[PDB]
Amino acid sequence: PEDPKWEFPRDKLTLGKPLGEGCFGQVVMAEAIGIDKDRAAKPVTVAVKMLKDDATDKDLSDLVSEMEMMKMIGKHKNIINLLGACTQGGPLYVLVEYAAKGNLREFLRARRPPGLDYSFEQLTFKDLVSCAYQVARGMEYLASQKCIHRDLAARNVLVTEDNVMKIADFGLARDVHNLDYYKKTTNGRLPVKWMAPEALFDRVYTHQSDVWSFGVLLWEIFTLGGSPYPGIPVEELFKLLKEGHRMDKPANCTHDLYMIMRECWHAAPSQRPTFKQLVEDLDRVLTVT
Ligand SMILES: COc1cc(CCc2cnc(Nc3ccc(N4CCC(N5CCN(C)CC5)CC4)c(OC)c3)nc2)cc(OC)c1
Repeated sequence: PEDPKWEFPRDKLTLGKPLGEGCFGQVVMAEAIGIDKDRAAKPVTVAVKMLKDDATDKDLSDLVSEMEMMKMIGKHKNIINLLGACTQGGPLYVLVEYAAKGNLREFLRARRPPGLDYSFEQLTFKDLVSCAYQVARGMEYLASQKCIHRDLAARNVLVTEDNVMKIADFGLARDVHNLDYYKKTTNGRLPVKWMAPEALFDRVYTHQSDVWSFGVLLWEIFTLGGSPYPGIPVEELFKLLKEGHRMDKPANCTHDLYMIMRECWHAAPSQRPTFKQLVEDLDRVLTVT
């Protein structure tokens, strides 16, 4: 179906180097001429999501679905924003802002201290708290647009040239304008190590399950992109979650942040803070630093 305000001229777009592939799409760099409606002459670097070479019928509806979620949500400094789409007379391309510094996971990994006898700017504690705050701000806006992410992890935050956090990947994102929750009812491919028990066991999704994931992102930030539950099979995760295991506090983490972290990991969804609260919380910490 047509949507002319979002539609983009195909001949103004030149596809470039791959950025990586996901579940139902692949991403490439591209040049889009006159994407900046204030400098209609000059080519802008954008990202383009399109179907993969082995794409199913469902992949196509999933990608259209993700494009609609973005149009819905609206613009925010801490969310990756929709720029346009070629939807008519050719393969679906979705045009999206390009984050120059990749995803946060690799970002953090790439700037760990090398070691005394090793090598090939530096991050500070305040930098890490800033990242957490920005993400919290974007999730706060996301939640107030009556939408659930369902895939919040360091790999799904992208970092611009200016070190701005941008939430990405509306692959599992769901509109909850109605009931204000989501029930999966079906089996699927799930980011299991980031997911709250109620979501994992009982398949119930809320802003509050997103909060749990955000807790895990916190852990990822302060370990500078550590993997939760490394090489642990799903059955063991289940066991450890049922048993009430929580992750240990990272070295680079203060007590204050570990409390905000554990707070996100209350068994009862209702006992967890909201994104709004989390912003306040991280604002305070950002201040004392
Ligand atoms: C709803 O949210 C979204 C989000 C997007 C992602 C839109 C988007 C996606 N990516 C980027 N930037 C970017 C920049 C760099 C890299 N890399 C650079 C280092 C590389 N490295 C070198 C050696 N080796 C080959 C592997 C490791 C590979 C990764 C990268 O990989 C992730 C990504 N900006 C925007 C699209 C979308 O379409 C609907 C919707």
